[PDB]
Amino acid sequence: MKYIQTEQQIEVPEGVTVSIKSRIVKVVGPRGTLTKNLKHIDVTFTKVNNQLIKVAVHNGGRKHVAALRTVKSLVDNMITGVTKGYKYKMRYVYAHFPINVNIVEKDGAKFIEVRNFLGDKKIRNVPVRDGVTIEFSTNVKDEIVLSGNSVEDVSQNAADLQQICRVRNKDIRKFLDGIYVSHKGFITED
RNA sequence: CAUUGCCGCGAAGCUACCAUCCGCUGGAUUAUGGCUGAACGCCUCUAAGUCAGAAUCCAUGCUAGAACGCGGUGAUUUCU
Ligand SMILES: [Mg+2]
Ligand SMILES: [Mg+2]
Ligand SMILES: [Mg+2]
Ligand SMILES: [Mg+2]
Ligand SMILES: [Mg+2]
Ligand SMILES: [Mg+2]
Ligand SMILES: [Mg+2]
Ligand SMILES: [Mg+2]
Ligand SMILES: [Mg+2]
Ligand SMILES: [Mg+2]
Ligand SMILES: [Mg+2]
Ligand SMILES: [Mg+2]
Ligand SMILES: [Mg+2]
Ligand SMILES: [Mg+2]
Ligand SMILES: [Mg+2]
Repeated sequence: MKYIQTEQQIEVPEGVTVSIKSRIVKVVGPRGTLTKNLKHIDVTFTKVNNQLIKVAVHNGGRKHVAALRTVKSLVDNMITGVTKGYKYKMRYVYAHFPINVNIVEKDGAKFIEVRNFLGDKKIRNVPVRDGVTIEFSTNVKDEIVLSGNSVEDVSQNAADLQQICRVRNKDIRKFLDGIYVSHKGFITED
């Protein structure tokens, strides 16, 4: 159809500074800073009143309009991550062999290492990405908490830890053993 | 001499899964599973973006070296 003008609102809270040179977005709030290259979308950012940023598509088809709300969600995730952060909580699900998840140093490269997953002799290793903080819960058993500003990094590192512990050659409606995301929320939220 | 007369052993050379030795590790992916995430206020692996991933592919490595692809370097002729 080629809609003439489609436009999304982006609400900036008070402690957040957003600098958008051409389509490279830098979001600087209290937790730190984040940058996203958006030069694959062809949208137009503008600033209204230092708390509101419009993003708009002009003469855009159905898919080009679809990518605009995606752009709004990406910049909102940047703002939410540098204001509140993200916190993904995973649980260890096992039947007989207790999954042993430790965090270890190998040449300064900060690995999560998983032992005894279904009684395996194979040590699994998931590198902690930059920004992601790993800690282990107290008073909640079998809980590993991945935290950070970047929801991309926290979610992908939690997904790496889930995919590294998938069951081979067994009925997986019965062999449920694994590490699973149980909670997605924020670092500092109430 | 017997068209290497025949028989035993026989160095050398050649040779045998009939003897030994040796046969590399990185990147990008397919299927598939995912992440973030709209379209479609929800959802969704997908549309933009993105992670992992096969005896695959491309490298590394191994063979040849364009006789019309190239480089560097040594010497370049008289009592002729
Ligand atoms: Mg599997
Ligand atoms: Mg079976
Ligand atoms: Mg005679
Ligand atoms: Mg005769
Ligand atoms: Mg004789
Ligand atoms: Mg005889
Ligand atoms: Mg031979
Ligand atoms: Mg090699
Ligand atoms: Mg895929
Ligand atoms: Mg996709
Ligand atoms: Mg895509
Ligand atoms: Mg994205
Ligand atoms: Mg990959
Ligand atoms: Mg030649
Ligand atoms: Mg020369």
